[PDB]
Formats: sequence, C-alpha cells, structure tokens
Amino acid sequence: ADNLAEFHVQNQECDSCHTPDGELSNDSLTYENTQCVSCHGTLAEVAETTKHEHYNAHASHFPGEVACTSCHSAHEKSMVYCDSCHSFDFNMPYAKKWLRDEPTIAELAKDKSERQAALASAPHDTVDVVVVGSGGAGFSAAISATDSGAKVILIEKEPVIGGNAKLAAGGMNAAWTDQQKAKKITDSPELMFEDTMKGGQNINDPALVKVLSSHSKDSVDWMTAMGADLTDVGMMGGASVNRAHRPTGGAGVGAHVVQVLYDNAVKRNIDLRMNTRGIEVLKDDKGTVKGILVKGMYKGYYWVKADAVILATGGFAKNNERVAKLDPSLKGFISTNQPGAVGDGLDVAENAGGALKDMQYIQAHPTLSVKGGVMVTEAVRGNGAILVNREGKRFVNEITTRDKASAAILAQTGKSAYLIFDDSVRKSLSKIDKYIGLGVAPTADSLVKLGKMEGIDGKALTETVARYNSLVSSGKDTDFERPNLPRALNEGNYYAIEVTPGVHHTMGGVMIDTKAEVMNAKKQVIPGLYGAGEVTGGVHGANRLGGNAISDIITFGRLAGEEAAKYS
Ligand SMILES: Cc1cc2nc3c(=O)[nH]c(=O)nc-3n(C[C@H](O)[C@H](O)[C@H](O)COP(=O)(O)OP(=O)(O)OC[C@H]3O[C@@H](n4cnc5c(N)ncnc54)[C@H](O)[C@@H]3O)c2cc1C
Ligand code: HEM
Ligand code: HEM
Ligand code: HEM
Ligand code: HEM
Ligand SMILES: C/C(=C\C(=O)O)C(=O)O
Ligand code: NA
Repeated sequence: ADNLAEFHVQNQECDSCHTPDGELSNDSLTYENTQCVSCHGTLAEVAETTKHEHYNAHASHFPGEVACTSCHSAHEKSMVYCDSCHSFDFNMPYAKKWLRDEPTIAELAKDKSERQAALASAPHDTVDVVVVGSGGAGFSAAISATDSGAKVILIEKEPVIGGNAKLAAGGMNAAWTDQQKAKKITDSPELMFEDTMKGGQNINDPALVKVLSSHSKDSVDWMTAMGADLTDVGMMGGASVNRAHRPTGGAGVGAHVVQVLYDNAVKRNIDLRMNTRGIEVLKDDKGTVKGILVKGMYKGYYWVKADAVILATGGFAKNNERVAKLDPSLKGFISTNQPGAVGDGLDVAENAGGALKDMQYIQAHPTLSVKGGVMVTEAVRGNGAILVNREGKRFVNEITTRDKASAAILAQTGKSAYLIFDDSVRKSLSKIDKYIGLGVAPTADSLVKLGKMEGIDGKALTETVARYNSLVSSGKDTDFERPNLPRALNEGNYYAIEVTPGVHHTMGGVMIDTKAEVMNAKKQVIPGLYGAGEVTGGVHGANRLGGNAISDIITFGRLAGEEAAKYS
C-alpha cells in the first residue's frame, strides 16, 4: 500500500475510522483517533510493542495525550514529529522525511476567497475569551479565565500541546517561597527584581519586572495548588541565590508544569482545539476585539465571536531568517526550539494594531549538545559542572549570564567546549540521566581516559579538575570568580558533554502593559487584546535570566486570563 488508509481498507470499511456521514469530527480528529485506539490500544499500550533500549516513538517526554494522527496520517504519507529535533532510527509505516513549510500569515492573504466566505458566515462559536497557544502562558490564561467565570476556547496550531514550555528543564524562578524556606534559602522579590534588571542590562521595563518578581511566589503557590511539585530549588546563571524551582531530584520543570496545566484544563472541561491556527484578530467599528478568524487543518476557516483574545503564541527563535535580520551574529545557528516557534503570533498581533518592542534582543543558550542538537540545561552548571576547552582548561565563570557564556564558548578552539562533571553532580540533577540516555554524555573512570575519548588534553583536564576542586574547598574561584561552588568533581566516574551556543529565546515581541493589555505604537490599549509569555516584549530586556521565562508565562498568562475575564 502507498498509505495507511489503503492498508486498512484491504480488510476494513471506511466507517472503521470514520463517523457515519464521513465528516471529520473536528480539527483535533477526536473521533478518528478514538477509533485507532479502539483497535490498537492507548499510546502507552502501543508503546509496549515499540520499545528500544534508549527511545520509543510512543513513549516520549511530551506531556498530555498525544494523538495518533500527530504522526500517522491516513490518506497520505506522514512525518514523525520527533524528527524535528532528533534522528532516531525509526521505521514508521508510510513515513516521509520531516519538513516543516508552514505558510506565513502574509501568504495566507492568498486565501481571500475562503476567508471572506468564512467571515460572511455565522461565527462557529460564541464565547467570552479565545486563547491562542497551548504553552504555559496559554494554558494558564485559559484556566484563570475559566476560574473567573469566562467561557474559553484554547487553540493550538500544532498537533501536540505545550510549545517550547514542555521542553523547559532548569526551573521556574520565584522568591521568597515556602519551598525556598524549606531548603534554608533566603531570598526576596526585591533581590529577584534587582538580579533581573541587572541581567537584562537595565533595558527591561521595570513595571513589568515588578509584576514578574512580586507575583512569582503566588505563581509557584498557584501551580502547587493545582498539583505541581516545585520543591527542588537550584542555582542558575546571573542569580544571587538559588531560586529556580523544579520537581524533586532535579527533574525537568517544563513537561511537568505543562502536564499539570493540561490535567487542570481537562478537569474544567476547557475546549482545546488542536491543529487550529489563529490567523486574524477581528475588531469592531470602534477598534475593540470582536473575535478571531482561525484555520483548522482539517475543517478549514471559521471564526469565533468573543470579547477578548489572548495571544500566548511564544517566540520566534526557530525562524533563523527572521532572527538573522535582527541579529546577524546568529545567522546559521541551530535552535533549541519546537518547529512551530516562528513568530506567526507576532504577525497576528501587528496586523491587529499591536506594536513590537525589543525585537533585536535575541538570546542564544550557551550549551546545546553538539552531538544531539538539543539544549543541555544550565542546571548542569548550576549544580556544579565546569566548562573546559579542547586544551583541557577552564575559560569562563560557568554561571555568568548567557550572553557572556555564549561568547566565551564561541571564542574557544573549535567554537565549542565541554561540560565536565562527576557522579555527585549527576546524582544531584536527575535531568542529567536524560542526556546520558540520549547518548551525549560519554563517560570514563579517569579524566585522562575521558580526554583521550573526546579530544581534550587529558593531563591538562586532570590538573584542571584538581585545581578547581581545590578552589571549591577553599571557597573562592580566584581563576574566573564564579560566585557559587556547590560541589567538588570527585565522586565516581566523569562525564563530558560537547556544547555550543544555539538560538533559544526572543526577548522582544508585542508591547503590553502591566495588565497584559496589548498597546499600539502610540501606547494606546487595543481593547480586548492581550498578550502573555514569550510573545511579549519588555519583561526580559537585552538578556533573559535562566528560570525567568517559566516564571513569566505562568504569571502573565494567569494575569491575562483574569483581566480578559473581567473585561468580558
Ligand atoms: C528546550 C528549552 C528548554 C527551556 N527551559 C527553560 C527553563 O527551564 N526555564 C525557563 O524559565 N525557560 C525555559 N525555556 C524558555 C521557555 O520554556 C519558553 O520561553 C516558553 O516556552 C515560553 O512559553 P509560552 O507559553 O510563551 O510559549 P510556548 O510554550 O512556546 O507556547 C506557544 C504555543 O503557541 C503556538 N502557536 C503559535 N502561533 C500560533 C497560532 N497562530 N495559532 C495557534 N497556536 C499558535 C505554538 O505552536 C506553541 O505551542 C526553555 C525553552 C526551550 C526551548
Ligand atoms: C474508505 C474507503 C474511506 C473513505 C471513503 C475515506 C474518506 C476520507 C475523506 C474524503 C477524507 C477527507 C475529508 C475532508 O473533509 O478533508 C478523509 C480523511 C481522513 N480519513 Fe478517511 N476514508 C476512508 C478510510 C479511512 C480509514 C480506514 C481511516 C483510518 C485508518 C481513515 C482515517 C482518516 C483520517 C485520520 C483523515 C484525516 C486526514 C488524513 O489523516 O489523511 N479513513 N477520509
Ligand atoms: C487510526 C487512524 C489508526 C492508526 C493511526 C493505525 C495505525 C496502524 C499502523 C501504523 C499499522 C501498521 C500498518 C502496516 O504494517 O503497513 C496498522 C495496522 C493495523 N491496524 Fe490500524 N490504525 C488505525 C485504525 C485502525 C482501526 C480502527 C482498526 C480496527 C478496526 C485497526 C486495525 C489494524 C489491524 C488489524 C492492523 C494489522 C496489524 C495488526 O495489529 O493485526 N487500525 N494500524
Ligand atoms: C496512537 C495511539 C498511535 C497508534 C495507534 C499508533 C500505531 C502504530 C503502529 C501499529 C505501529 C507499528 C508497530 C509495529 O511495528 O508493530 C507504529 C509505529 C510507529 N509509530 Fe505510531 N501510533 C500512534 C501514535 C504515534 C505518534 C504520536 C507518533 C509520533 C510521535 C508515532 C510514530 C511512530 C513511529 C516512529 C513508528 C515506528 C516505530 C519504530 O520503532 O520504528 N506513532 N505506530
Ligand atoms: C517525539 C515524540 C520524541 C521522542 C520519541 C523523543 C525522545 C527523546 C529521548 C529518548 C530523549 C532522551 C531522554 C529521554 O529518554 O527522555 C529525548 C531528549 C530530549 N528531547 Fe526529545 N523526543 C521527541 C521529540 C522532541 C522534540 C520535537 C524536541 C525539540 C523540540 C525534543 C527535545 C528534546 C530535548 C531538549 C531532550 C534533552 C533531555 C531533556 O530535556 O529531557 N524532543 N527525547
Ligand atoms: C533555565 C533555562 C534553560 C535551561 O534549562 O538551561 C531557561 O530559562 O531558558
Ligand atoms: Na519575547
């Protein structure tokens, strides 16, 4: 057979997958996927049959309930979503090579016929608030608006939930939490504010940073109340004290937070629509929001009538063409991002009259795995790892800000460096076991052996770690002035991860005020239009602190949902 449906219909009728009339149920293909599961079992049951030692197409780190049609189309060959970041050895029936080529909002102007017919029709739904994007900000907004009495529709253009938020590793910043106090950490919102402003080169809007710092504990409390574990508190670059909250043992914050938010949305019966892209904010004759035109992948164009639209669409760091026009120094770099993070939400915001700000400030994460492409968390450094160059020497304060760390690594021989750590660091941060599983953390029982394996001078490496451990014992890094020296690298085996910078986060975006209301270039509010999360500008300035994005998206998402509900 040339496709999956052709395979099946050899022994099955059309209505084995389809409704009685043949019509597709909805853009989430809810009915159709229910039929796949009726025969094959749930994703977990299918996973039992597709185990490899270190990976499984049907058992990944993605949170939520991943629809079968995310990867298996019926009447055409289809792509394995995992191939957008990894190259695992897969043999999916009817596969084709991964290629993302999504039309821009501008290109969709060519559907003039189709869009006019939709806008001339009745609204498919009439609700209070539409939230665009199923990352942390969007789920938080949908939940908070729902708890404030609003009827919400939440849309996601991708086949899977969670955006980049589901990938978050190192943690969620907050002060001064019960969780911090339980670990004998002393902090304050004021200190978080000061670190954030300094870290951003004082470009940040201080009113927005005040919301970030002052709301941070409440946001940790809100997540915890919904069932999250934010009890482990680690150090990140550019922080005065440990304030990056994450699950017990140092697991990834993102997949966890997104799973909690998903479960909470499901509990509240929030109307979540996948494969549904927000295209155009609709305004009335006085310039207030009246709804949104969307494009369903399977069902086509339609509009939703609503008082408020919350754009929670994330950043543009995957779009290297757009990135390179704003910061040419990042041209041709790899990205940490999900394949959809291309800035179409900003285009929607600008078309609706929203102004952008701080667009030129784009963060490279200093440590992507050369071997695997993926982000290696800053928490590896925060929990004690060092960086060495090919000459086997330290060359930078490993917990400085990301601008400086990225520059330092790019200045080294080969434009890459190596994270070096031991089993004490490994045992302190369970996320590290994920890199070992990915195959990007080669190991040996001596640094001479590890050095030989990886092309690092083994004698120099050995002496470097001995020297570093001596600085840890004496309490002061006189070589690079690293201010936090949590562990000696002296237990068990040693590990190396080759790392280099990659495009990660876009600090600029739509201009909002402290109530998450979108403003035009004259700083006039667009009534009914809100923005929250990485789609916004002004929170992070010229350089975002590690841990501050998850803080942002929960705080501003929740605020936007409450404000939108009140407005409606
Ligand atoms: C690998 C990785 C690890 C990270 N780790 C951390 C960490 O530990 N701590 C931290 O603070 N930050 C971290 N960050 C940064 C942080 O996770 C991102 O800033 C965060 O994902 C922003 O959340 P968001 O809700 O604004 O957007 P996202 O989570 O990106 O979600 C936006 C969603 O909207 C969608 N969307 C876009 N346009 C449309 C449209 N037109 N219609 C419908 N849907 C649309 C998407 O496809 C996406 O699903 C990390 C980022 C990455 C990539
Ligand atoms: C049986 C011969 C059969 C028919 C007939 C049929 C029709 C059909 C159409 C016309 C569409 C497109 C509808 C639209 O509004 O665009 C469509 C799409 C999907 N189908 Fe189908 N289909 C038949 C068979 C089957 C079988 C056996 C399955 C499940 C294995 C199946 C499933 C799907 C799914 C999923 C879609 C969405 C698009 C896609 O994934 O290709 N169909 N079908
Ligand atoms: C729903 C859209 C759906 C999916 C997805 C799906 C997947 C799937 C694959 C990838 C195969 C292997 C095909 C190949 O080897 O080339 C496969 C095969 C079988 N399926 Fe299936 N399937 C979906 C829908 C359904 C439904 C609704 C049924 C039952 C009515 C069904 C059953 C089967 C059977 C039987 C096979 C052959 C292998 C087996 O498990 O016996 N599928 N399907
Ligand atoms: C949803 C629950 C779902 C079903 C059903 C399904 C079916 C399915 C079958 C039957 C196979 C063949 C297994 C076999 O050889 O016996 C198969 C294989 C792969 N699939 Fe699948 N699949 C479902 C979900 C998904 C999703 C969401 C993805 C992509 C993230 C995906 C992908 C794959 C891949 C890849 C394979 C090949 C696996 C391998 O190890 O080579 N499936 N699926
Ligand atoms: C697609 C559904 C998919 C699969 C399957 C998958 C697997 C996978 C494995 C096996 C690892 C190693 C650690 C583990 O066992 O969980 C791993 C690690 C990372 N992945 Fe992944 N991954 C899938 C999809 C994607 C996509 C599309 C991206 C990029 C947007 C991505 C990213 C990452 C990152 C980052 C890691 C590092 C470890 C971590 O952060 O937990 N994955 N993945
Ligand atoms: C903490 C972060 C990423 C990571 O884990 O290194 C981030 O805030 O982007
Ligand atoms: Na931004």
